[PDB]
Amino acid sequence: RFLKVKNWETDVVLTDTLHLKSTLETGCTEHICMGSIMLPVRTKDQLFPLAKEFLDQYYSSIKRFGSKAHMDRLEEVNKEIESTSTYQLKDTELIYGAKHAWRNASRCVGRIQWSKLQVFDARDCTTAHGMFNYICNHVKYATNKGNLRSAITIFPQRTDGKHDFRVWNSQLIRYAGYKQPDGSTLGDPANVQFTEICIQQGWKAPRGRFDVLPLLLQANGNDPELFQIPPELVLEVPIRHPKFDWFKDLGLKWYGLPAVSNMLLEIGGLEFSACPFSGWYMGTEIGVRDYCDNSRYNILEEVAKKMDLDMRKTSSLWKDQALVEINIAVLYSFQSDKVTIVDHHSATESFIKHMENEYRCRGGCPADWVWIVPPMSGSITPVFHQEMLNYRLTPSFEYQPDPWNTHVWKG
Amino acid sequence: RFLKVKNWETDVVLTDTLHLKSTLETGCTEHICMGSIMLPSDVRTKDQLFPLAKEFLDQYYSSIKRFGSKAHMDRLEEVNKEIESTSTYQLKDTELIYGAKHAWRNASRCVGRIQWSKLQVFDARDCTTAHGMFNYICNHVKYATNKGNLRSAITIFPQRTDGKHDFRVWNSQLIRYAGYKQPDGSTLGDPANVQFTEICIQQGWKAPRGRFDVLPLLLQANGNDPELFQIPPELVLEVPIRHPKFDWFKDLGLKWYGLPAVSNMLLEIGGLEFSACPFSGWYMGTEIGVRDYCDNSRYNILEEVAKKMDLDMRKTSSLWKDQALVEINIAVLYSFQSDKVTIVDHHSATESFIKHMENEYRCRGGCPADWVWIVPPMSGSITPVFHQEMLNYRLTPSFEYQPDPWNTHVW
Ligand code: HEM
Ligand code: HEM
Ligand SMILES: Cc1cc(N)nc2cc(-c3ccc(OCc4ccccn4)c(CN)c3)ccc12
Ligand SMILES: Cc1cc(N)nc2cc(-c3ccc(OCc4ccccn4)c(CN)c3)ccc12
Ligand SMILES: C[C@H](O)[C@H](O)[C@H]1CNc2nc(N)[nH]c(=O)c2N1
Ligand SMILES: C[C@H](O)[C@H](O)[C@H]1CNc2nc(N)[nH]c(=O)c2N1
Ligand SMILES: [Zn+2]
Repeated sequence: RFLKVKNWETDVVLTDTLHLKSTLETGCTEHICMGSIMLPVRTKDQLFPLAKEFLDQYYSSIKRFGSKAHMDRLEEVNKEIESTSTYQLKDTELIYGAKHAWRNASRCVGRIQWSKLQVFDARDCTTAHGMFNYICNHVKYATNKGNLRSAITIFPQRTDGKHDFRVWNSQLIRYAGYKQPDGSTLGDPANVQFTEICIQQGWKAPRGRFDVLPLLLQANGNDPELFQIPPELVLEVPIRHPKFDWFKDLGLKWYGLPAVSNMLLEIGGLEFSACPFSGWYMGTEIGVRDYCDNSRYNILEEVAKKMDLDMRKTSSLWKDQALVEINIAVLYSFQSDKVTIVDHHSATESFIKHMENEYRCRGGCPADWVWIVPPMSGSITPVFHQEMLNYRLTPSFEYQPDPWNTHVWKG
Repeated sequence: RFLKVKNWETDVVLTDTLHLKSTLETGCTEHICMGSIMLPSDVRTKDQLFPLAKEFLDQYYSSIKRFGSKAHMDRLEEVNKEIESTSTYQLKDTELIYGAKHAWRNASRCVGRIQWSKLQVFDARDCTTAHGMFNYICNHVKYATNKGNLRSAITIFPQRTDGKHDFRVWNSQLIRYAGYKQPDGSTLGDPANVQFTEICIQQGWKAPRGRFDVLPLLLQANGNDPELFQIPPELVLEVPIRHPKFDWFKDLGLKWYGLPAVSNMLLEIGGLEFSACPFSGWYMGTEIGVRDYCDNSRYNILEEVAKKMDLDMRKTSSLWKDQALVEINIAVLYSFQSDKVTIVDHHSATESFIKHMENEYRCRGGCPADWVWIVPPMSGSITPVFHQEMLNYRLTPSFEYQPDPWNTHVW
């Protein structure tokens, strides 16, 4: 059963067979589309089919499907599951799985890069201090003095769900947020709740507008522990504008390394609850969302004010005009400091080339239009005009609840 | 099964029950989301028609608070007898107006629906000829235009009978600009209308072969060959496009028309199919300034505008496209406002839609909404609709797509 997607700007039509390999559910039905909904322990009963499916995919990809090595590995995993109730991936399988979870991430526009992921095996880690060390090395490797390198660090898998490894931070590097008694917020409003937890755990907050949060790390189900990333490892970029000299005086900076640390990596039915991964920024993530969301730093006002635009009526498009300038400044600053960044024109064009290649070589590329189209200038990027099919493939990155809502405190 | 939608900027959560009354299908399944597919998809037989009529009359009589009343049961019986007899049935004027207003109310891709109950419905079911169609359409255009104070309207021509006697407006909009492919290979005028512009010429029309030539109407009554008519120019309100800061802007020679009037859709009420039902409102500025002017497959003016602005067009990371895009859309709103022609900017329209959504959830239990179409094609995330989860589902009465008549017409 073939399915076609059309690019309405170029009339290129692509045919998707890969969706037939899709198992998990989308949230949609024949009668409702949940395409804009943000968020729509395993027993050995269901674990071996998940392992077998993954291992068939793995051995197919290495052109050894049905081989003796393939059949012996299936045997070995089968015996390990009934004996021990779980199983361990080989290093080769772990690397394959992590790369393919990125390849399958339908909301990620950066997937042309999926095969160049640096995978750090942290499954021998046992303590929060051990986690801190692995994360420091990840941050140093990925940052590479501004020449950013994609990487993932994979901590031990879930066992009984009572011994999880978790990074309580949503990203490895993020700025604190403080609610003031007068109702205003200092710093990043998105991080107020997590900041409060850190402070309660003993963090001494400097209470500034761009304070790097401490790492809050949980090993083996124990209470989490606070660690401060060495500041020499945290690369930051002061934001200035190439024509507007007053822009630097707004006091803005951002960190160079985007490293998401709250998602769950699923490979062959195994669940890796701590698996921070990092690449590099698309400019709009900072310039549109981080700076200009009303619920974030929300700087459209001051920027438009210092630009002296007509702010009395929205039909002057003063918001749109300040938005472009802020995003110019983000890109200019990162390029000037030689820190890797990509603009949304380049990134969406690369994605279209990636997508067509995946249709040719793989039979499809699952893609979430709602997330792939950039949050400014949508229709002047090529993905806007591109029809896309969204479906769930494994290996995958999944959401998981924030640990402070489920953790059982040891005290 | 009583679904919730969250606004992530305001944490406002609405509960949707209206979707459980959904009739038709979305194109999605639990295995695949087709939310970004443009078109996800002979007469009604005697059996299919009556349930459709019953469902519609049930909701009509509920709306006037006469569900289960004398008049309700009598109308149910009356239509029931007429279908058994004539194999179709005729709507009363009151039901026709209700059906048209609720087709708009149910149009999940329309951001302008806060206005849905203030629709002027012109009953043209007594029409028999293309000359008569032309007359009704001129009256529509003049009424809707209202010397620049635009008024929403629909004109409804006779309903499909056996599919051989169809009324159709061959134009996609009542007012659109011609498109000609040039000798050197480029395109003069509107490329989206090149095929239609040539059906008009290859049928009788003689073209000024300019850049903004108003197309003639191609009107089909009762299944006959369509006929060409020129709309009186005094009835076509146009706006010369200038910029409030850039005096060279007028030298680009751009204009657009004031009246957006879609004429190629099919209106479904109680199973009856109205294949000719042109409807009109007023423009959101981005429809002209982002899509009509800046799509690469349309007038595609971004290069020339940025050149006159002397922006650095050598790299995409200068965001020269984004900067020009904003200025172009500033000029469109400025020109319409200057000439006192109704227009709405994308900030005002999306704020109105959020208010409408709240109204519909409160008074009706929900509002079907297609995020992919509701979010404007520029500055997406600084409009409130970007952060609003939406549920998309199909309610009837409805506007539907239908094939272009030249691919169908028994010529
Ligand atoms: C290399 C450059 C990369 C770029 C430019 C990039 C870009 C993006 C962007 C812009 C988003 C949308 C997020 C948002 O708007 O908040 C996203 C989502 C995502 N990225 Fe990438 N990314 C990159 C690398 C990676 C890597 C290395 C991984 C994992 C190994 C990854 C996994 C994901 C996932 C799983 C999502 C979706 C999260 C969800 O489902 O909600 N990305 N990416
Ligand atoms: C009064 C001001 C109105 C505004 C500002 C408005 C705005 C819009 C916009 C921006 C779109 C997206 C279409 C595109 O991007 O090409 C749209 C779609 C649509 N509008 Fe409205 N509209 C208005 C009135 C109306 C009226 C009066 C009707 C019918 C009586 C209507 C029915 C529709 C339909 C049926 C669609 C698309 C449905 C589809 O493609 O499936 N609109 N509208
Ligand atoms: C490796 C990499 C590079 C790069 N440039 N960007 C990346 C963005 C993400 C990513 C994913 C999901 C997100 O969603 C938050 C949410 C979801 C649901 C509900 C509420 N909030 C966010 C927002 N922080 C970011 C992940 C990795 C990235
Ligand atoms: C009343 C009113 C006012 C207003 N301001 N804008 C309106 C826009 C539309 C409307 C809907 C669907 C469309 O379809 C795109 C398409 C789909 C599939 C294939 C090709 N193209 C188009 C463009 N043709 C326009 C309808 C009514 C409007
Ligand atoms: C409600 C809506 O789904 C939500 O705001 C989404 C829209 N698209 C997005 N797209 C990206 N890339 N990132 C986001 O956070 C969101 N948020
Ligand atoms: C491929 C994609 O579905 C297509 O480009 C859609 C996307 N969103 C849109 N949104 C609106 N309002 N109008 C459109 O024509 C489109 N086109
Ligand atoms: Zn869907």
